[PDB]
Amino acid sequence: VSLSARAAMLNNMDSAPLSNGGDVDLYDAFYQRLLALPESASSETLKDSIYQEMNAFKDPNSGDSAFVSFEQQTAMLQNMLAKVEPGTHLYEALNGVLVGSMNAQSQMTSWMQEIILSGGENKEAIDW
Repeated sequence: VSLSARAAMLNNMDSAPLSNGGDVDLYDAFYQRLLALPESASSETLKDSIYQEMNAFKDPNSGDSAFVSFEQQTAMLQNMLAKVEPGTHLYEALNGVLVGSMNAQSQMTSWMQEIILSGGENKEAIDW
């Protein structure tokens, strides 16, 4: 019932996997979610369909939504407007959701404590 040595080793651990790589994929896919429907030139239905797709794409790279709240929103919207043709109602719907989404985000309560300081800058005596 005796025994002796043999080859018994294949150890390996040099692996370095990853899963990120789809910022392109978000924009182009989303941008195609715009272009699926704007031919109708609808005023309200277009902006609210935009709001839906903006809220529901749900970004692969992170998860929470296609955009963050402000920084990503403002770049995504500025980028969205840079890509579309000014002439279309689509351009106007992106502007309208940018404006409405920004007004919701704005937190003007905090700013009201500073807007109250204003009143004018007339050269009545300073004469700059």
